[PDB]
Amino acid sequence: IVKNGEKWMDRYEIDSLIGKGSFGQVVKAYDRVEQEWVAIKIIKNKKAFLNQAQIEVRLLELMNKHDTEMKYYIVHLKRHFMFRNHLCLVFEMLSYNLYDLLRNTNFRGVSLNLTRKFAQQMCTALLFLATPELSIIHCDLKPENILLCNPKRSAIKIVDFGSSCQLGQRIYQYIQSRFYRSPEVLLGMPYDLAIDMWSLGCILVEMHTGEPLFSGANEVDQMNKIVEVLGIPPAHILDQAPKARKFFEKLPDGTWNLKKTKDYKPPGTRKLHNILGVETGGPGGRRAGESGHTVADYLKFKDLILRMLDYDPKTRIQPYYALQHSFFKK
Ligand SMILES: c1cc(-c2ccc3occc3c2)cc(N2CCNCC2)n1
Ligand SMILES: [Cl-]
Ligand SMILES: [Cl-]
Repeated sequence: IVKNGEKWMDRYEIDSLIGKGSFGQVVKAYDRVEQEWVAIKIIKNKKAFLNQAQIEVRLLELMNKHDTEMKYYIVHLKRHFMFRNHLCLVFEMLSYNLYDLLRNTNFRGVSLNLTRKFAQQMCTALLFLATPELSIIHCDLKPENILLCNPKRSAIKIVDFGSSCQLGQRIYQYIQSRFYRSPEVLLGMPYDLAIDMWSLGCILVEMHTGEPLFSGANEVDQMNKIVEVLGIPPAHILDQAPKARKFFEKLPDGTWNLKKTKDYKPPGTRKLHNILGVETGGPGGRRAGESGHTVADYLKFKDLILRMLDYDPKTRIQPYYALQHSFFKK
């Protein structure tokens, strides 16, 4: 749509394409007023993309009018305007995403110490979105949506509030990227902020092993891969779940098992203990003898992840309590 050297509103000089999406495109631009580079998210001129981006602008503006040390893990929206019938969101410039970070390790993962630093910023971000007056569900947490502030540094910010909604402003049943999709969403149940904590648990394991924890090819495969690690979801959850029978079957004695198709490891036998290599020098034993990667370090990480991957969104660890976990104690 947009040429390099193009000048908008005697303010912005467009340089280059940063990214393309369902929603439109993101470009690098020079702001002559502030005298800084910015990222401009240009929404497509179609009602559907416009209406959803208006919700994104509303939630970012809501976050901005809250001044607390907790808010500075979210990309800053500087302002927005309409141009040639496109909603345009101006953000601060950030660096490359955590998926690019994994790609750069040849998908062998970053250290437990860098994983910790990412976890602690992300838990702080989730604590900020849980502030009662905000109550924002991100709904699309994944490595691609977490950007470094600076290519030299390990500071991060969350981007893409394109799917985000406040608690009790739910639009879509089908949300989150499949690998990072919570059991409650797979099961068609009303969702709350706990779905972001599920995504986070998936993301932290992937950041350390280099590979997605649950890489389903579709929803049925997704649930099967979760069940391989965590077992059959509790009956009290399956009993209240509209889509339980997409994946499971109830029995005379009030018990649930998998529906099987044509030929997974038996439920709960692919142990997070072995995926992390807690007692076998980390993922593929590639951390054998490295400092900050002792069995004790690994066990604390395992405990925190299993609390983030509670099937029950009610008892799943919440951001404040995740920040108090031993994994973050020096
Ligand atoms: C909002 C803002 C940004 C964003 C902000 C600042 C940035 O500095 C460099 C790249 C970049 C992207 C990216 C997106 N994205 C939405 C579409 N999925 C991909 C990410 N949304
Ligand atoms: Cl990925
Ligand atoms: Cl989504």
